[PDB]
Amino acid sequence: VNSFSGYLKLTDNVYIKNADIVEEAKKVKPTVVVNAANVYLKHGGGVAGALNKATNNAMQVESDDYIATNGPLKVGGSCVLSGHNLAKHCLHVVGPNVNKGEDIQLLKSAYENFNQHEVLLAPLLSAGIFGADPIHSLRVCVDTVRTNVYLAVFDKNLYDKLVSSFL
Ligand SMILES: O=C(NC[C@@]1(O)CCN(C(=O)c2cnc3[nH]ccc3c2)C1)c1cccc(C2CC2)n1
Repeated sequence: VNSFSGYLKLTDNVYIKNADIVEEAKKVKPTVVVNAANVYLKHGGGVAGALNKATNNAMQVESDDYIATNGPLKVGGSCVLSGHNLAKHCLHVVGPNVNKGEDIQLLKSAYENFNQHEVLLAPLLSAGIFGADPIHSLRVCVDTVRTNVYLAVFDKNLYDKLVSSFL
């Protein structure tokens, strides 16, 4: 039993809710919140910009030190950093950005990072400003993640479409 509330159950291990991931994280304080990161950990907009803003830019400060030490992530890769005031940990995961020409096949590799964590609060990878089809992202999620994932979808219209079209 966990503290996530109001989710629709899609499969044995995948759950979905129309919610602002920032507000959901502040309420649940999950062990792991997933950020829709880029390889530079520049949290400018989308989910990343919102999460970072909620940390009063502490996420960005920590991220800049991480990059200075380690260099950029790989597309499809991830790193674990602090969750600040939102979660114990933040798993920064880089899905391919279609608006940069990146291989959508890397979306499965990106979701594989979730399997290293027993329970996660997450957005749909590569959705939103990353330019991929969110219906496809949900499909890859369900077919790749085996751990317990609670998906927050900000847009109510998109949420209803994801549920109604789910196979
Ligand atoms: O946001 C979208 N896409 C990006 C993602 O892939 C990564 C973050 N995603 C979220 O839904 C999300 C969740 N909580 C959040 N709190 C603050 C921000 C924020 C975002 C999915 C999105 C929104 C509306 C329509 C479309 C359609 C055209 C493709 N996309």
